[PDB]
Amino acid sequence: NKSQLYPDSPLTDQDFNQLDQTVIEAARRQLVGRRFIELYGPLGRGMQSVFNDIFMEAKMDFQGSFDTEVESSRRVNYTIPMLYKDFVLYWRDLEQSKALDIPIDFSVAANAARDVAFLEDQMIFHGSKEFDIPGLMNVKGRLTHLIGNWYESGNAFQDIVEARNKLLEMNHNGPYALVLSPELYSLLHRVHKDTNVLEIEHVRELITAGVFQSPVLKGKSGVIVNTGRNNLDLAISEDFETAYLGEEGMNHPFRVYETVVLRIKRPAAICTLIDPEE
Amino acid sequence: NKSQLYPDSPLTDQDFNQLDQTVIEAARRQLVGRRFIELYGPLGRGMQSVFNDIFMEGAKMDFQGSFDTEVESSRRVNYTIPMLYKDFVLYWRDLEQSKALDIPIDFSVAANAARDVAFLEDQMIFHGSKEFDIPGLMNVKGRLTHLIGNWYESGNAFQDIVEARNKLLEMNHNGPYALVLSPELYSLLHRVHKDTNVLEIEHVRELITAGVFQSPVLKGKSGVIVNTGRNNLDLAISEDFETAYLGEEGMNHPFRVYETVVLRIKRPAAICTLIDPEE
Amino acid sequence: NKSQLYPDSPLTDQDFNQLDQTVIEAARRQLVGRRFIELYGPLGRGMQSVFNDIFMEGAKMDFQGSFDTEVESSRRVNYTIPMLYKDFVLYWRDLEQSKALDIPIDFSVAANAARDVAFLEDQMIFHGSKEFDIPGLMNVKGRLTHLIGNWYESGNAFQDIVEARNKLLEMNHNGPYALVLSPELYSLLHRVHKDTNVLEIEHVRELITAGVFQSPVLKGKSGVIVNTGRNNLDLAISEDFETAYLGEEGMNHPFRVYETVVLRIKRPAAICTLIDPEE
Amino acid sequence: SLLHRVHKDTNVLEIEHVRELITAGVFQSPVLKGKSGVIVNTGRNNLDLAISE
Repeated sequence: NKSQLYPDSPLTDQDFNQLDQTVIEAARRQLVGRRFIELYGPLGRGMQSVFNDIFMEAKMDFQGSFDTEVESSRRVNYTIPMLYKDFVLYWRDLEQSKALDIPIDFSVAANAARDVAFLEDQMIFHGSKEFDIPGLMNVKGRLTHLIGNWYESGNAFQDIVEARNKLLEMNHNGPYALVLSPELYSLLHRVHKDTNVLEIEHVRELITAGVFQSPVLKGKSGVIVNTGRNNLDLAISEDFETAYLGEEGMNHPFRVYETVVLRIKRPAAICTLIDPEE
Repeated sequence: NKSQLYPDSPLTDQDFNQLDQTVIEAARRQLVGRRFIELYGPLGRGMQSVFNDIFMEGAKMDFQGSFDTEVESSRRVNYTIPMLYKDFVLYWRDLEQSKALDIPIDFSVAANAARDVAFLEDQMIFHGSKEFDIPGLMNVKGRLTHLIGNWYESGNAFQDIVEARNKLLEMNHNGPYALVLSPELYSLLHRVHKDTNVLEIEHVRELITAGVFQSPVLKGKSGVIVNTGRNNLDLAISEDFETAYLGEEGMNHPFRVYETVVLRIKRPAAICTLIDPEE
Repeated sequence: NKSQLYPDSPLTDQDFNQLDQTVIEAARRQLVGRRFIELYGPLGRGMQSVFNDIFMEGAKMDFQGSFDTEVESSRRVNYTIPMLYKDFVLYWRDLEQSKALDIPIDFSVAANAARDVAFLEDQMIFHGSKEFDIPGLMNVKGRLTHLIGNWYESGNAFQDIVEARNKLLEMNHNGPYALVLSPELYSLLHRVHKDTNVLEIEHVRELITAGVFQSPVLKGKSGVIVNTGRNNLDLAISEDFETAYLGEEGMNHPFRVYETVVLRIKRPAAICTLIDPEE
Repeated sequence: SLLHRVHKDTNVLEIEHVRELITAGVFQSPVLKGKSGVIVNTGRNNLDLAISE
C-alpha cells in the first residue's frame, strides 16, 4: 500500500511499517481514557460535524386511545477538531547506516506520540474552550459531592457509600467506574480498622470495575461515572496517522495527526468529589 | 570454533562452553546499571566513535491546519569508545592431575575478574570518565537539583518524593520514574509509619511504579530520580564480554576478558538529583 | 551388599536392601548443613588429601591495551580427610525365633547409629576439628562479628537483622542470604510485630529469601548469616554412608557404618556472626 | 445503605449475617419512599403472576 501514496519518500515499505509500529506502541501505553469509554465507528472524511441530543431529566388503562406523546431532545451541533505534531530526520546518517548495514533509528517519533496522547487525555477530561465542548467535570447537573479528611479513621469507605447512594436514589445503577488522583490512590492501601484488611479490597467489591489513576487531575479530586452506552460516547474520524511532507534542502520532514470528539447524553450519570479546601 | 581459532589452547571446547557460562553468570548477578537503561544494538567491529545531539530546551490543535514546522537546536557532539579488561592465570600441574584422575576441572577464577570489570563499569556509568571527557549522570548540566530534610522522622520522605514529582511534572517530563538511593537511605525506609500501620516502602513503591534500587558506589546521603524510556538515555555497546587466550608464558596459560561500552544522554532535564543539607 | 562382597553373613540379600533403605532414610532427615551448601563430586578412593587457596580479601581502561600481564596473589594450604564411624550388634536367638515363626525382623539400631553419626558430622562442620587442624564457620579469621542486644521487645530482633544485612551489603556482597539461629531465638520470633498487626517472622523470612533453620548444636544465643554461592564455600565428600560387616564374634554378628567428608571456605568475608552480649 | 456498617464487636459486617438468615438475597427498589420493608415466604401456592402477553 505504501510507496504509492508517497512516491518521493526515501524510506522503503519495511521501514515505514517499523515506523508505524513504533508510533502506535508508545501511544498504546499512554492512552487511559479509552479503557472505560466506548467508541463510535470510523465515519470517514465525509462529515465535519455531528448532532447530539441532551435529555436534562405511564398510560395505564384499557385498550384504546389515539395520540402520541414525546419528550424534548435539546438538539445541538458540534465541530470536530484536529491535533498534529511533527519530527525531522537527516540524510548523511541514513546513508552511513545503509553503507554499514545497520538498522535505522526512529527514536524521535516517541516524543510526538507522547505529546499528542497527553493532549487527547486533557481534551477528554477538561474539554476545549474554542469549540465550547464540555468536559467531564464541567457539565451542568453533575451531582456534586463533598469529601473530608482521608488520612485517618478510614472515612473513604463511608464517602464512597454516600456517593453511590445519590446515584441509587436517582435510579442510575449498574457498573461504576472511579478515577482519582495519585495522592488519594496511594492512601487507599491503609489497613481498615477492626477488620484488618485493606480498604481497597472493600472498595473493589462495590465498584465492580477497574480503579485507575490519571496525571491530568492535579488537586485532590475524583469522579465516579456509571458505565454504559447511551450515556456517553466517543466519535473518531481519523485514527493516528503519519504523513511525509515535501522535502526541503536535503532533509525529510514528517507529521502525525488524528481527529476525535466526545458526546454526553445524560448529565446525571456522573458524580464529582470535591475537596472542601479546593 | 574456539578450538580452530586458538590451535595451541590446552582446554577443549567442552570446557570452553562451560567457561563462557561461568563468566556470564557472575556479571549477570553483579550488574545493576543495566536494569533500567535500554541498550543500543551491537554496532560491530568497524566503528570507534558516536555522535550525540543535545536539545537543551507541546502539541498544536487547529481547524484549517498550519503552514509552518517547528525545530530545535541539535548541538551535535562527538564521543569515542574506550575498552576495559582483566586477566587471570591457570596452572599446569593441577591440570595434569585432573586429566590423569578424570576429576572435573575448576573454573572459579573467572568470576572474580567478571565482578571486578563490572564494578568499574558501574563506577564509570555513575561518576564518569575524565580521560575521554564523557560526562556522567551526577555532574551533567541541567540536573534540576532538589533538597531534602531530616529523614529520621517518620513522614518526611513521602513529602520529599512528592515535591520532586511535582517539580518534574511542571517541567513537563511525565511518565514512569526510577529511583536510586544509597544504602543508608535505603535502610531507613524499612521503618513502621504511624497513622497507617504500614511500612513506608509500600507507600513509596506505589508512586515510583518502576522499582527502587540501592548501589554501593554512592557514598552517603545521595539519590537520583530519572524518567525512564528511550529518547532520553541510551547505552551504546560495540563488543560485549569476551575471553581470549594470551600466550604460553613459562609453563602456565593466561587468559583475558574484555568489553567496550559508552553512555549517551539526549535530554538533560529528565534527571533530578537529591542532595543532603549541611554537607 | 549383593551377598557376593560379603559371604558368611546371616542376613539375606533381600533383607540387606531393607537395611540400607532404613539407614539412608534415617540419615536424610537429621542433616541440616547439607541443605544450603554445595557438594563437590565424589573422588573415589584415589585421593586422601586436598588443597585450598585462600584469597583473604583492579581493572584499568586504555584505548589499545597494555603489553604486561598482572595476576592476583593467593596462599595455598593442604588438608586431610578424616573418618567417622559407628557400630551396632545383632543377636542370634531373635533371628532363630523369627525364622521359626515367619515374623519380619527389626532394624532400629542402624537408624540410631545413623542419627548419631549425622549429629557428629554437623558438630564437626559447625565447630571444627582441632586434631586435624581444620577451621570451622564460627572460628575463622575475618568473620565480621556483630553485637546483638535485648531481642525480647518485638522489633529489636528485626532491627539487628537489618543492620547486619547492611554490613554484609557494604562489602560488595549482595545476594541470597542464609540465616541459622538457636532454638530459643527461633521460638522468640513468633510474637506479633507491634502495630503492624502481622507476625514478625514473616518479614524476616521475606528479607532472608532463602529460609531460616535451627540447629541443636548452638547452645545459647548464637546466629550466623552467610552469603550463598559456589566460590564462597564448598564440601568435598570422599565416600558416602556405607555399611560393613566386620565378622563373627562369640555367637553374635556386629556391623558398622562409615562416611568421610571435609569442608573448604575460600573467602572469609562472606560469613557474619551475631555474637551474644555480655554473658 | 445503612446496613453496611460493622456489627459492633463481632468484627464482621452486619449485612453478612442478615444475608445468611434470609438465604434468598436482599434487593432494593426505588418505589418505596421512606422507611419500608417487606418479608415474604416464597412458594407456588402463596403468590402467582399471570401474563397475557
